[PDB]
Amino acid sequence: TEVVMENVTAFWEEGGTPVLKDINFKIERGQLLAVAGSTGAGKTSLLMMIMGELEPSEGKIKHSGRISFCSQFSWIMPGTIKENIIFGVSYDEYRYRSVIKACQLEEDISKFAEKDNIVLGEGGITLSGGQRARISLARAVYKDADLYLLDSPFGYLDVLTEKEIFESCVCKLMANKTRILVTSKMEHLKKADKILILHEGSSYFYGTFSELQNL
Ligand SMILES: Nc1ccn([C@@H]2O[C@H](COP(=O)(O)OP(=O)(O)OP(=O)(O)O)[C@@H](O)[C@H]2O)c(=O)n1
Ligand SMILES: [Mg+2]
Repeated sequence: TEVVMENVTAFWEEGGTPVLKDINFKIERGQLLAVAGSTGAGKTSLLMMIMGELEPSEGKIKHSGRISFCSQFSWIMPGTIKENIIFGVSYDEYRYRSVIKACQLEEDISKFAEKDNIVLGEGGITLSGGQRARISLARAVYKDADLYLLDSPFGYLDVLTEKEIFESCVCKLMANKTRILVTSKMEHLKKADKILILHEGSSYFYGTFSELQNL
């Protein structure tokens, strides 16, 4: 067992309404959990509990090891595209290349005269929303970790590009890794080992896509 929540209830504000209520799930090592639900349902808050920024008022939580987190809000720091993706981690050519390929960034990078040394975040290039999202995803995936927390990482991408990168990056490149993906897309829920649908803090559904189909 790699990540467990058992009867978890939590509050952002003392005496407030709970942001998560009686949440239950289990992820085995190397599995994929999809976390879905409407705005404000508590999906990012769930990831924050795993990262220790939100403590449970009821229930138990299990997780161990290093975390790599991809925010739903893409970001860039001043530096090259290579520096933004490696972001202080040791460099390896093969690992870097495999990530940028899985994230479709090789096409973008190949069009620049400076290639991977193009400078971002310093007033030169203005990246599109989808470029910034794929760079942010690549940064999180390049980091070596035991658990990957990918919070709606496909912002600004069209549905086919999102499908392709879900398959090449989250399913293929990351096949051996424990992953929690916040996402609402049907194919992602179908390919996940488990699905957790949140609604106003509560567990709307927890199980497999197959079990939901059977209902
Ligand atoms: N520091 C915080 C973070 C969140 N919240 C509240 O906790 C609820 C859930 O927030 P969040 O987990 O961020 O919702 P998401 O499910 O991630 O919504 P979205 O899809 O829009 O990202 C919201 O009512 C939000 O106002 C809060 O009070 N204080
Ligand atoms: Mg969120």
